[PDB]
Amino acid sequence: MLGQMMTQPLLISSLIDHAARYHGQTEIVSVETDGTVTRTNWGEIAANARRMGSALTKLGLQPQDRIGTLAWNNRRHLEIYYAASGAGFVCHTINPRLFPEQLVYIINHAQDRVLFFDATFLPLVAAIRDQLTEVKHFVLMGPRNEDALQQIPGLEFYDELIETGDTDFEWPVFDENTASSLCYTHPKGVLYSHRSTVLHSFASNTRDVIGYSAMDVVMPVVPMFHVNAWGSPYGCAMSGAQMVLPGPDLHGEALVNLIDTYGVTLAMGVPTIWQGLLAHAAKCGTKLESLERTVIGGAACPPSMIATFREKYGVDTVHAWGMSEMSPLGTANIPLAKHRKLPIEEQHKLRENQGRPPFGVELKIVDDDGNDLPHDGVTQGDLMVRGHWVLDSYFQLKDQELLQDGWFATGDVATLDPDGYMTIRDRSKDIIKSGGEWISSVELENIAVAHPKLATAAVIGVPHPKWDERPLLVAVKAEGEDPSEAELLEFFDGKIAKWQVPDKVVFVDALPLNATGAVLKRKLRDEFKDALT
Amino acid sequence: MLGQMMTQPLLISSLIDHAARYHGQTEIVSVETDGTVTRTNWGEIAANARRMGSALTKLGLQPQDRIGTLAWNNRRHLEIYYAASGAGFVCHTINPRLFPEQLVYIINHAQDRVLFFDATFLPLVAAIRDQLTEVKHFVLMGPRNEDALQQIPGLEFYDELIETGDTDFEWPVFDENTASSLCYTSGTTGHPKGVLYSHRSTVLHSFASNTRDVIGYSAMDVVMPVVPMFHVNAWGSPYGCAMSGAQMVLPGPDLHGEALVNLIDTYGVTLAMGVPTIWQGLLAHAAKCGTKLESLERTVIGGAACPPSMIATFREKYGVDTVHAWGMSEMSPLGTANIPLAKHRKLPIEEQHKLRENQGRPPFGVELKIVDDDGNDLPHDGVTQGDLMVRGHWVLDSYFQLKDQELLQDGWFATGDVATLDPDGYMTIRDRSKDIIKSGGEWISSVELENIAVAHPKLATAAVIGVPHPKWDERPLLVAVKAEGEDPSEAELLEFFDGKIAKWQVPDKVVFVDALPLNATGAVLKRKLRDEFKDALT
Ligand SMILES: Nc1ncnc2c1ncn2[C@@H]1O[C@H](COP(=O)(O)O)[C@@H](O)[C@H]1O
Repeated sequence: MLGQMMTQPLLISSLIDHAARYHGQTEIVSVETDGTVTRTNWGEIAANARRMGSALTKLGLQPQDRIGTLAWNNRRHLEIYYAASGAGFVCHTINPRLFPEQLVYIINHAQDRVLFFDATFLPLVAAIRDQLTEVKHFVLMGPRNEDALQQIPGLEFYDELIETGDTDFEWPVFDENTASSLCYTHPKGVLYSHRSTVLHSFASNTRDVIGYSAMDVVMPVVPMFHVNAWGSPYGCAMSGAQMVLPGPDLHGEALVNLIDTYGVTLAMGVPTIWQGLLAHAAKCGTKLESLERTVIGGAACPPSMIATFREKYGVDTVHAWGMSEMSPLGTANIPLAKHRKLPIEEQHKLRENQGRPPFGVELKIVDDDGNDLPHDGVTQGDLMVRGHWVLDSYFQLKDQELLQDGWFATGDVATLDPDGYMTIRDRSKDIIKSGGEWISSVELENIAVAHPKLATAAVIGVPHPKWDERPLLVAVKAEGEDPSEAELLEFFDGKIAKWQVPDKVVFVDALPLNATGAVLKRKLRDEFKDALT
Repeated sequence: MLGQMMTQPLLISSLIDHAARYHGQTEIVSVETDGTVTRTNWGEIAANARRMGSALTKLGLQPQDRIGTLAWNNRRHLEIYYAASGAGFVCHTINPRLFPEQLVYIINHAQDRVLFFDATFLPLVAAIRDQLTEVKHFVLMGPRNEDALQQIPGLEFYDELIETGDTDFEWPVFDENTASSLCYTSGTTGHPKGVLYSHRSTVLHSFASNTRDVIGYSAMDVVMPVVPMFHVNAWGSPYGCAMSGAQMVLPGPDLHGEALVNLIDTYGVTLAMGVPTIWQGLLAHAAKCGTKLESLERTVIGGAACPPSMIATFREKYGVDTVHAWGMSEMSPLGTANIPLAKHRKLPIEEQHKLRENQGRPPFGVELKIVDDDGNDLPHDGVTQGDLMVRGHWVLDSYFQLKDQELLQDGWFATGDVATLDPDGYMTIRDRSKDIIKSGGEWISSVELENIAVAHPKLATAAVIGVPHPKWDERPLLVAVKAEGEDPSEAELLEFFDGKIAKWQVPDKVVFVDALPLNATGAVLKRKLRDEFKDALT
């Protein structure tokens, strides 16, 4: 027996419709590539999103055709977010800082039919254009420009295209599991749905995760070009938050000036960009008066950075962790009631880890055989996740058997405590599990390659009858040199604990490579099965 | 082309499973009928709920059979919420303040197969038991009691039945649109009707309730729902608090003001929720004893219009923020919540306060509009009033055992409330259309008049109703309860209206009573007051 409630699909277009209906005049600020500042609002963004969705539809594209972007955080990237998905196409955010052959691989693999790009990337797109055989439309996110058209015949222009859209366009309806958007980690594509997008927004919009309010002025410096700017374009629409979109000017002085000029209350960024922001802030003496809180994810937030925001500015720092495969958010560091009964300096220390998971995601750690390990906060194992916005399989790789008993392995080794707080410790593929302590193979490689007589080297875990696993140095002699095993091993002395030094050295002509370039440490392990027995 | 994400149903059992995994030791305080207090936590509630779901499945119940309850807010009621819905049955909370004859109708219409009930209602259940012929199991929410077994032969006992449950029971997996729970709502006209929620609608409502500008239950909070778990599932809080791992104080049978003040001060409540009448006795007792209610941060006040003077007392005297909220049994309940917008910060302080007085604005997932008598759209200009319509992910489509009818108008549900809507989406209740007063050819808000009167320091509370008059059809009558030490005159009460409302709308007469009649959910029984005073002006 079914309930008797109204049932509507969870569609991304409903998010932008709500913001225009109940927060239409709420301000959005957009830093453009030409140095102007657009002052728009949820209502104009919605009408342009509808118009561009009609315009895209009139090009004859098929449902769920991919629409690529190479774009900063600005109003036109935000209109594309909702135009593409709302009209039934797939919004494919591309990282414009990748190498040219990486972009050619990604754009051709996703089969983008349209490529929107900001003017910063004109020369990059013009350079790779010849290799983009499946793109039917290149669209500069600005007005007609005679120089640009010279660089890319026959470029089209956003500000003309959008005028082809009907003013009365209606969003189509479809299954909420319809593919909505795409993001690549050879890089692998994660294909989101409307359902997963909206549930992730819901979760991220709860008070104890991030939680956007109508009273906030939110500045996402995390890029809309990768993992959905942590869901902020969607969460801010559900709540009618004001937004400051920083465009291409991300150096400390510009970001500080945004915060003080528009009164940013909530800022979202990664550690390296914040280091620049805090540097300019210390110099000019600003109090960052409106700032209340900051979300820092994508790389481990440094404890001293948290302390600076707290002690200098009275700003709470939310360390958050995630990945393209989790839409991205998996965990966020927000305290529990009992923590207030601890000494204050221990309360501070509790904020350093990657955080606790919200409803809709589940975490666990497993041993090398895949069996559960205790969540005691000290035992380490391979981190596994599942939930409403965790992927099931990678794009165009459905036949590939990714999940392990319904769980996605993240690649990290981690600890989990009884409350679910997660600490990233290492990467599963990098660990050599020797008896008394685990060894990082990349740390030993970095020592080995610095030797004047080695072209390159690899370090692999190999079996040992007494220690389980021990490191073996697979070295390639540098041109014209004959170093001995003895001296190469002696080069580690004083650079690492002596019990971590590889047990033996083997020489080879070259290392087994991937078309990707990197080493296939798998055949190394097979070929040197009995090196230490 | 579909996405390639994990696709799981949204389940009520996922809420308790998340609380148990990641908030297992977070404490829940439970005031019991036996006169003691239980200190428990989400982990225990969850393990008990698992065992009870197993025990109920072992009885042979079929999927979506109705499980009935007649119970206070306490740990066993919370365990039942998750035990029944998690196991795939319909959790049917029943209001024990209804007449015995109404309970017979409701329980037989819903065909409950199990009736859980608290000890307070043992005589009630025993008096009507022979008319509950489809209930197969009567379960005292307690341990074996011989006296009770005498009153109800074949009575069973919650603390024995739970021991029949398997320790390793796994919740069934099923479509998220499966029916989950059932609440009956009456008034006018005729027999009460059933609202049949789903797991999907419940989880979606929970997400929305947990955003910052609605309620937003936090792991730091100590939540006390005075609203009953049989009144639209205590406004969702048992689901929203599980999602967030909030601490809870569950008040049991004692809901008078002195009991509530003591709960807040003893267990450090930070967020409390109930209808206006519940807060009158709380504020009254608190003023007498001198407490500062130090731990209290916020309240959620809804179910009837919150008096503007109640908001200002919480703000001025305790530094407590009142969130005025509106909703319905048919809306799971939440419709609107009053939290500011960014542009309100720059207004003068007194106009900021005034904007907190209306019923609030809607979160994502629900939509509001007003229509005229012919059913066509009216402007959302904040002045034009009309019939309020709603729709969304947690709005009813049709009533239980009544899916035949064309209830909706153009896909919208008619609330029965008369309201204005402003361009920012703030809703203001004018009246229930069954209560609105028509005098001399123009409508009068009884809600507006009575909450003007409530503000006078010499009245503890008041209500306004329409009564016949030979010239004007209806005229407003003020029914007033004098404050504890006070003796206001009739004339000084009607003068308090001067310049707050048009002169022709001021009540013509004041009658005093020692208490207002209240219905089974703490709101004023204005129909009884209209019958009792039908002649006050003739
Ligand atoms: N904040 C409020 N102000 C005025 N009336 C309210 C408010 N909240 C709920 N109501 C009334 O309560 C009705 C729902 O009643 P019930 O289903 O019994 O809880 C609504 O349709 C309104 O008439």
